[PDB]
Amino acid sequence: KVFGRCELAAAMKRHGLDNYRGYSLGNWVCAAKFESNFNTQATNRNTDGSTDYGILQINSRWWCNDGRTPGSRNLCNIPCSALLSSDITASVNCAKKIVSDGNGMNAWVAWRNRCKGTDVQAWIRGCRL
Ligand SMILES: [Cl-]
Ligand SMILES: [Cl-]
Ligand SMILES: [Cl-]
Ligand SMILES: [Cl-]
Ligand SMILES: [Cl-]
Ligand SMILES: [Cl-]
Ligand SMILES: [Cl-]
Ligand SMILES: [Cl-]
Ligand code: NA
Repeated sequence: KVFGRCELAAAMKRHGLDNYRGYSLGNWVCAAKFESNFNTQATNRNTDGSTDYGILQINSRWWCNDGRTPGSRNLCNIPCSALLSSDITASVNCAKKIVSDGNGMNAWVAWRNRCKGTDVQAWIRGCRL
């Protein structure tokens, strides 16, 4: 599924991501925008052989099992395929663990490079939330 901007903001809020670990909803929408263009089916292979999955491009290196990332962990205890669902629950639950891991949303390099310190409120502006 390709989410609308306000549609995704509303799902993220429903799943308790708005201000999770102090990160406003705008931050999560911004990160999803640049990670996946809001497309739940986004996959991208990394140079190291790991793969990023879903709206927030969660990496098989640590967070999900895809059976093809040697020496990797599955800290969210999910198949990476669960992260491609039109239902964002698994992505949201796993992102909660990732953002709690010590570096906050810096875990998402695109968030650091494209969202951090910007007017992230723009990403939820006009949305009925
Ligand atoms: Cl947009
Ligand atoms: Cl915001
Ligand atoms: Cl596993
Ligand atoms: Cl693996
Ligand atoms: Cl593991
Ligand atoms: Cl699995
Ligand atoms: Cl959903
Ligand atoms: Cl933080
Ligand atoms: Na893995």
